[PDB]
Amino acid sequence: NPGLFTPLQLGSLSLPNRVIMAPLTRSRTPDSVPGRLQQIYYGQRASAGLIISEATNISPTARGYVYTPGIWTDAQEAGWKGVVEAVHAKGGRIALQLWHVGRVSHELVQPDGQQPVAPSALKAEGAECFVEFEDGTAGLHPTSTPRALETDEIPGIVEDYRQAAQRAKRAGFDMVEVHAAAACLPNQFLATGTNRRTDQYGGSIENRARFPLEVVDAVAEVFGPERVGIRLTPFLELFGLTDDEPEAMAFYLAGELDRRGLAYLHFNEPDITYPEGFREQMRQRFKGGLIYCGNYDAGRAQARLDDNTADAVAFGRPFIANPDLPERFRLGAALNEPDPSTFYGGAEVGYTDYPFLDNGHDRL
Amino acid sequence: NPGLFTPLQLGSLSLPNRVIMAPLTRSRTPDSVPGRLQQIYYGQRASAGLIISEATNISPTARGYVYTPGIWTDAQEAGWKGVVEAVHAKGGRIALQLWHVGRVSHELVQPDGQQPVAPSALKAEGAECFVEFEDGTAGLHPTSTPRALETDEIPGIVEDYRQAAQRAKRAGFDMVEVHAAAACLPNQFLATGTNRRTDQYGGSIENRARFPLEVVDAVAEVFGPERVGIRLTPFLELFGLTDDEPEAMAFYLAGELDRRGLAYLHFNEPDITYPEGFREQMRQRFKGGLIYCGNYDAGRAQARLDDNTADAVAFGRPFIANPDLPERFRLGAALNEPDPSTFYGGAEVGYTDYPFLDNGHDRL
Ligand SMILES: Cc1cc2nc3c(=O)[nH]c(=O)nc-3n(C[C@H](O)[C@H](O)[C@H](O)COP(=O)(O)O)c2cc1C
Ligand SMILES: Cc1cc2nc3c(=O)[nH]c(=O)nc-3n(C[C@H](O)[C@H](O)[C@H](O)COP(=O)(O)O)c2cc1C
Repeated sequence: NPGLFTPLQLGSLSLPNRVIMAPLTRSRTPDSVPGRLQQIYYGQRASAGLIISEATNISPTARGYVYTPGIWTDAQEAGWKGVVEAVHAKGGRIALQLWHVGRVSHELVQPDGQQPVAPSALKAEGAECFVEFEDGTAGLHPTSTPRALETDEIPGIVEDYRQAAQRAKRAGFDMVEVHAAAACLPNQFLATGTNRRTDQYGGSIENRARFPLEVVDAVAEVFGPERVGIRLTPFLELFGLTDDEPEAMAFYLAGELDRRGLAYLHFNEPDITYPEGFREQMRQRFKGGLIYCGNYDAGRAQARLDDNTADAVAFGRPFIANPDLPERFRLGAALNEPDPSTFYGGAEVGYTDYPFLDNGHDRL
Repeated sequence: NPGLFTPLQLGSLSLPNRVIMAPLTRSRTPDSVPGRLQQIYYGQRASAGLIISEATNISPTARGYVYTPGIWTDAQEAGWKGVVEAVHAKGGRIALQLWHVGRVSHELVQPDGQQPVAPSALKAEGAECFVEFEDGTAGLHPTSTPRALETDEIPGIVEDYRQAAQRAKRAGFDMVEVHAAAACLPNQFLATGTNRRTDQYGGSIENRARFPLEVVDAVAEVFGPERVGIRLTPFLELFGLTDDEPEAMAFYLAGELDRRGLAYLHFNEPDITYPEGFREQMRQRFKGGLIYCGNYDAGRAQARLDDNTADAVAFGRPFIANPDLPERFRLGAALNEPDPSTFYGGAEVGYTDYPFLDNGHDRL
């Protein structure tokens, strides 16, 4: 009968509470190197049961959005190490979210103007990425038509994830999260709509899943599976992705990742809603941690614990606006209101400046 | 090559950092029930790798000091549960320190004026406990002459610790620490000076250690050994205790507790100093966590990590005066100065009112 403040063993990691900070792209790293301002932003949120970092680009070609950080250079790794240490000195745990955008990119953000890469040469209809124009301004821009990866290029990409996991382990991260949730290369392999491949990487369920499962095994060699998670979005159809088989692939990956001993599966929820029985099935097929995310508040999060369908619940926008979110839940204190207009880009304002509760005792 | 901000697996508990909050009696619980003021005090220090609580009395007769909390009633357990939840909502881990004062007590603090209990009927020469006089004032007062426990009373005491561990597990504590360090019944059994027993609880090393090892096994049945620690003070001779064999008993207990799979041994240091080779021997005899405490600062704590003689270091007085101690170490920021005159008794002043660093961004 766990509450929100009942510690959870997530793989081999002890969490103090079940109020997780969702991965949140904030685009505050113009040079893609995290710095003192990240140390502050993540430090302020160190009370989270776990922090899952903003999506971080594993390579130059991995990028669809400028001002987002990387984990492919020595200078990036040292910046992240500064952030990780600061999360640790404030008592928290942080997982790095490993990102490849796939076809949700554009030649303008790509290095040397390279074409975006994907399972199949299909443009994401109506999708925008975020671009810095030649004149130094920046903005949303349509994604271009990608090239299909050659069957022989797939290992190089798996190696990019492996090497991002190696920099993560060295920088001190508690865990890694494979992003397969949205505007990402592994979800493109997974869905029928975006994957029209005829090599062993397309066709069947087992073929569509092979590339994502290799990425997972690659990062689990570095962290151990008991320190790896994955984010999935079955039933979602964002950035022009469509899928005919979201339930069967969810069941297959759950069984596959369950054998592997993965720490957790993390679902970003539909609200094209889940079928009845879906949550109960996931709980039976996967014995590790199940994290759900999508418009939760304290009572709805409790209900999923009571249901025995989640072990923990992640929160996005409320953690943007409340650095001491878990404490606000404990007290039933009113939440600060998020300001969508500073979600992305800029610097301290709408970032490190939403305030903590005043308990009447704490002094700075 | 761990630093102070390198996570540590302490038994089956993940710690974010190696800066531990030492157990600190503060005597702020007049009715012995923790309340909102403890929620605040321990919450403010939730960034500690682990918090070890003020010594808590396992029973009415366990007490030598008034205004210190207990863990023998339903109302005490609920107060502690409030504190533990608040530590969890601020992202920390807390261990309850289980206390029996033994002969460091007095009929005035005892219930119904009962004699203090001990291994042997020997007064602690020159020792003072803290007493509430009939007129409602309170102060230091000489300890009285205890009675020797009957051989048949020892299990009742072991059961008191077991039942305090059961209330601890139910209240949500991450771990328990057996206090055997100072002004406590298990250290009195251990030392030659205080233990002149001729039953199986005195004479040999193996007899002097039997009662303390039963307390440990009793609390390990409730928590699992991988969630239990013990605090020891070899070489110390406080509150009139003397010991002829501190090194041999330390080596014996280390081997005994090592077989048992205990999470950690926690030493409160001499400065009658340690023999050369003592730290290196402990490291070889005991494979779990070794915590040392006694006038540490950041650099001396680092040196013990570099030595491979400690896994973590605890801090007392600096955690009284600095709720964000680990962050101060990270930055090399100046520490607040402790005020010894509000170490004990009173309420918020010298308790919840030493301030955090101001980073220029955090707002209340
Ligand atoms: C500002 C913004 C940025 C986000 N960035 C990411 C991202 O980096 N990676 C990801 O997997 N999801 C991202 N998401 C989705 C969130 O992780 C979260 O799932 C979403 O906000 C829904 O949960 P919420 O209702 O509690 O905010 C983002 C959402 C928002 C609002
Ligand atoms: C205010 C005060 C209260 C203490 N209370 C306890 C106690 O409850 N239990 C215990 O084992 N040690 C207690 N100690 C010893 C501390 O846990 C710590 O070992 C001691 O202060 C030395 O470390 P330091 O130099 O960093 O403060 C106390 C020390 C002080 C200063």
